[PDB]
Amino acid sequence: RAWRPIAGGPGPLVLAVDFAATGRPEAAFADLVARLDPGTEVWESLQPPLGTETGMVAEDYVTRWEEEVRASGRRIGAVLGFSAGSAFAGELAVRLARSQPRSPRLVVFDPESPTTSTLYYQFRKVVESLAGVLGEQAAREALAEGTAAADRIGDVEGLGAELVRVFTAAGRAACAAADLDDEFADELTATYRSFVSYLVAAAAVDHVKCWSGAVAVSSATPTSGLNPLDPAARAALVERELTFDVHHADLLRDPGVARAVARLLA
Repeated sequence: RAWRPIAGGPGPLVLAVDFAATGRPEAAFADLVARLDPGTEVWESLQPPLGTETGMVAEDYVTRWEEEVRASGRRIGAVLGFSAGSAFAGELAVRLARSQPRSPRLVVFDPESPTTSTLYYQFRKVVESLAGVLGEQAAREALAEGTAAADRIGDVEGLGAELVRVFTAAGRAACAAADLDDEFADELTATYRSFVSYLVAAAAVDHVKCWSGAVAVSSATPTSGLNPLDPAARAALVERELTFDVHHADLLRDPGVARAVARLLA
């Protein structure tokens, strides 16, 4: 499928868009739905089966998600997104405002439209998290290659492509050194490739159009979501911005967030 249920119901449905990654440091929609009222059904977005995202553009991702919703016959009461997922949530919400008699609520959490900086920051955190297993020297080399890449390549799709080349090459080499089992290596490199594919596709969404009716929920992490933008730019971009003094990685597990979300969905 393209959607998985993460909370049950009888009723209008809530959609939630994010990139699934078990063991990631950031709280997930599952943490948020644990902290909501139990009636309302919530579905979380699934990525294409690994590798099959190659050759898909943003339109292909959105249509895949949209058509499963159309086929269900269900009405959508709200669309949620986290981080880059906020771009796809905004496009789905705008399409559902057109396809439904009543528009869904759109709530976006640290919304991001990925740039060359966010592709590079992410690559760094990935490589740093694997240093213990790739080994510190292999990790150094990957970081320097990705750094070179970000210094040379100015567009988002091109940088994404090369970072996936660098990472794939680093995983293949760690495998050949026997520092990684060769199924662990394949899964690692396929998953990073799926992630960058998702990010680059999310960047393609017209987020200025799609976030004009969004309520944003913002952490305190300066580099996350709307925080790098100046005040006037944040106010121009979204309909309303709630702030929370919590780390980006804790946003979806915060009880104050959950309480505010329940009121926004009431």
